[PDB]
Amino acid sequence: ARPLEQAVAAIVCTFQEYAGRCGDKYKLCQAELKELLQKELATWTPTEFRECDYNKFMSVLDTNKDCEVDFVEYVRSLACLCLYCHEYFKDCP
Amino acid sequence: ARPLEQAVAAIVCTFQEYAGRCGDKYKLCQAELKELLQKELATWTPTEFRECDYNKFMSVLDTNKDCEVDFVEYVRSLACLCLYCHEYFKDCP
Repeated sequence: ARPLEQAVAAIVCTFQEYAGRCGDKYKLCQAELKELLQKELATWTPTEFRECDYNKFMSVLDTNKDCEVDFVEYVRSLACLCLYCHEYFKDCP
Repeated sequence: ARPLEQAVAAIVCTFQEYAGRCGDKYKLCQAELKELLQKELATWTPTEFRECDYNKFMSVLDTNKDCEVDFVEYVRSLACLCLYCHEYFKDCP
């Protein structure tokens, strides 16, 4: 019915797929977040200008693989990827 | 298409729909954010022990109707709604 309801339900579903693997079901570690972004958003690539920002963002996740990531931070990461890879934000400050 | 890519692209779609109405295409005011949430996620309701949190969240948007939020802030609001209305987080601290 409503597109946004299914979309948000889907981002929770993906979080559950990775966070539910083992341990604390409400958390991911940075390694898992990196894996999730690489596998679940595999076709998303940086726009002509946010290439640097993107490369860094993804690289940074590797510096502390065990670091905890909660749901809000996971969703924020998705948002950042939109700013880096979605054409709508190409001109966004 | 990958489920998460479709989901995130839809989240951007909705934002663009509301933010593109008039003014700064990269911003919404909290009044419009509340409008978006009540219309796009109309069937989403707080879980058993998050009614108070949810009520405060919704009341805060009214108190700050004219404040603006960018895309990241908008996505953050969606994350918060998951914490309040999605069963997966029912017992999340």
